Amino acid sequence: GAADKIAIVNMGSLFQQVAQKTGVSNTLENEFKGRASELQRMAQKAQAFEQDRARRSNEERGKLVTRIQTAVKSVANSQDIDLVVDANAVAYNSSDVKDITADVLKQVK
Amino acid sequence: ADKIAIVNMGSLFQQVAQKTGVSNTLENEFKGRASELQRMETDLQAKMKKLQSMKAGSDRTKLEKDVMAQRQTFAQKAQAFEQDRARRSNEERGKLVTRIQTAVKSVANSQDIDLVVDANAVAYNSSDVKDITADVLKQVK
Amino acid sequence: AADKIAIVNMGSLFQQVAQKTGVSNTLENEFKGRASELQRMETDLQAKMKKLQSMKAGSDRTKLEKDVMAQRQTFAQKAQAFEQDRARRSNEERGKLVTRIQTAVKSVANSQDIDLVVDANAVAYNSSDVKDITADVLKQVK
Repeated sequence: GAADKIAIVNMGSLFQQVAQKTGVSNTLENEFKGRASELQRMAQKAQAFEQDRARRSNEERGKLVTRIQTAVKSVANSQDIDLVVDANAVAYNSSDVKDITADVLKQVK
Repeated sequence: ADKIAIVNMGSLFQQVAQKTGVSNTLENEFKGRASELQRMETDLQAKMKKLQSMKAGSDRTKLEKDVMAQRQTFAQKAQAFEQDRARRSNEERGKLVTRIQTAVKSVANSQDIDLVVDANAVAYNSSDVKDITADVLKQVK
Repeated sequence: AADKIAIVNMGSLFQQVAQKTGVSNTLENEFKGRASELQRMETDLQAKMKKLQSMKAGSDRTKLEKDVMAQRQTFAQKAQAFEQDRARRSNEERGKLVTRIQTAVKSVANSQDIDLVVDANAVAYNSSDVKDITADVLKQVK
């Protein structure tokens, strides 16, 4: 079968851990505070910057997600896994359905 | 090969909320501040009705000061409330999502299911993939 | 005995079947009128709340206070009813698209002996021999 061996991965948990360890949200604070700082002082320009933090946080969102997907794929191919279901979509899994979360995290680049 | 089922975890969260009394626990617990608030709101209603029929005077100018004092009493009260019910709502939610999970596991070991996927994540399931929702509600404790 | 699994990208089908159907221009259209009235109602309302802060107290001030209190309650009841009209109409057209797409998902599945179609959303990885049926499903949507 094309889907013989299945696995689950905890995307939300990898997102969180990889964010913490890269600092992205610190970085995104630093990116912006000066422009908040010099505004809580000071306004259609609080909407030109509200739509900058969106576009950027999202952008940082995506880069982390694509780095984690790469990782899922390397671990799934390296262990001959055919499908990696997202954990948040799974209410139960047997041992025949391994959780690869920690293996995946270890490969994130 | 892996045997697979689905569970509707939205159509089940409300069924187990009723079944377990939690839905009504939360009800009983909040009805006091919810009566405090209704009372407070029609008191207002009727004061503002009064203000639509009062002449330029200082009686009216005053009922205006008191009704703009009541309007902030009913707003520190209405989101001390909305926040405390969303936050007990979360706890009651989190606590019984695990009742449900526990029931899902028992049902999956009963029926030899290796993977139970959430319904909202599936677009189609054949008759080889069982919807175990009703079986799960039966097992919830 | 192994169940045959495929994946379908619902968010893509939805946003493609939504375009082709014009539901979104149809909802903007259905509501831009009332949106505009409510906007104009708001800024004319602002103009009054401005001139009230401006006046010396007496006959005209209370007349203005009573005009505003009454417009505020008409506005609030109208914004409310526009929200529940938007929410519900969006809700319905959402459903209509869902149903039409699911019927397509069902026929392609039956036609290819598929047992479980997972939404791509929920899949972090799949081998290339587990089929993405988004395109076949799109072609069959009526």
